[PDB]
This record gives sequence, structure tokens and C-alpha cells, in this order.
Amino acid sequence: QIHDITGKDCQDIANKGAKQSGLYFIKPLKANQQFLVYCEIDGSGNGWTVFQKRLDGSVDFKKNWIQYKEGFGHLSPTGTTEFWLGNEKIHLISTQSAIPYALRVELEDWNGRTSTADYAMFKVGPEADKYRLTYAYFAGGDAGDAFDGFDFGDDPSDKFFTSHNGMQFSTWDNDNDKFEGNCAEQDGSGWWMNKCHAGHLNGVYYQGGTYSKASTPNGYDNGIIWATWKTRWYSMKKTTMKIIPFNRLTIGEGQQHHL
Ligand SMILES: [Ca+2]
Repeated sequence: QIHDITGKDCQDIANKGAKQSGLYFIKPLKANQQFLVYCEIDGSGNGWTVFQKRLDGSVDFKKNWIQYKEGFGHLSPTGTTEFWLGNEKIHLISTQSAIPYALRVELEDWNGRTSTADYAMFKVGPEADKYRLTYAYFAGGDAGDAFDGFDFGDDPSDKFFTSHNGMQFSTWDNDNDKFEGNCAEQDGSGWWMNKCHAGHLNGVYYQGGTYSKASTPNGYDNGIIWATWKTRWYSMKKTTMKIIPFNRLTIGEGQQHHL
């Protein structure tokens, strides 16, 4: 069930010798708190600290501010359960030191195809700044950069309206988006909402992927979307949000060799 190796994060645990993905306790620097996390450890010696997972629609994501702060769902040795680690814990890990983390969003469609999108220098701010999302730049990935916003065509300024960098977190009971209405209440989730969204992984789990305006009384595009990879009417089958020290991603042809 729970492994004995501990560290500041899952990469620290992998560096110590851990070989199996599973449950481990981590103690982020300066927090004086220890908590369980699911580490995804591969053959390359990479250790990903997973903070979000969707795969079967078993966990209700319409939770309030406090629940999104503390975490909900379940952690399993097999990594086959849905959960949200908790905004407070995500903040503690991503800001524990001066070493930057990279966020990898892993997506899987209903046909078994998967894609990724990486963001460098990912951080989640303190509760005082409503767990604001900030990143330096999109680092690559075939899923596309939905966090930069997307032009759905229903407005020239769609891109500026759907960007996520710099947005505070919102829950139905703590609206911090840039919409006159309540993005979180309308979709029924917690997320870094703007004048809503281009990438939204905490949405409603729609079986089969395809859904439409007809699916909900008011016609909201509230599924698990990533506009740069699939249409807004296509909800993902699985999603994973996981972090790793950024230096782990610049280990290959991500460098200039000189002479
Ligand atoms: Ca609002």
C-alpha cells in the first residue's frame, strides 16, 4: 500500500532509489507538513508528483472552496482512482524552493490516443492570492497550448477571454473569474477560470466523449476539454496533471552542445 522512501517530492524519492509508482509520503521544504501523494516513477528515473487524475467519472468535481483547498477523491497504489490533491498541497510543493517545476498535462481520448502539453516554471500561489496559476511559457506537446487561450470563433477576443495564465482559482462559492456570471457554478467545478475556459480538466465526465448543447438544459460546454487538441464538444477519457523539477525535461536534445 504505502512505500517507505520519503523526500521533498517524487523526483527526490526516485533519486533515492524508488522504482515503483505508488503511494509515498513527501515533506515539502519549509512546510513542516508531510502527506501522501501518488508518484509516477518510470524507467528513465523520472518521478512525477501527480495532483489530478480523471478516468471514470466516479468522483464529483463540483466541490466548494474548502474541499478544493484540502483535496478530495482517492489515492490508490495502482493510480486508478480520481482525485484532486488540494490547492494548499499543490502550492506547498510547487513553491518549496527556487528550483522550477514543469507541469505536464497528459490526456487520453476515447479511441485510446494520448497527448501531452508541458508548461515551464509552473506555480500555484498562496491562498491569500486565491491560488493563482502562473507559468513562464508553454514548453511543448502535441495536445497544444490551451492555457494560452483559444479562438472558438464566437468572438474576435475569444483567445484573450479563454487564457489561463495568471488566473485565480474559482469554486461555485468563491468566484474569482473575469465573467459577469459564475463560471464555476455554471460548469459545476473548480478551476482557474477566466471568461471561462479553453482548457478545463475538472469538468463533467461525459461517457463516450461526444456531448452537445442538448446534453444540458442550458447548453454549457462543461465537459473535460482541451480546445487545442479536440473540439469543445468532446470530453476526455482520462487526464493527468503532474509535476517534476524542470531540469528533468532538459535531459535530452533540449540542449546546445558546443565546440
Ligand atoms: Ca464571475
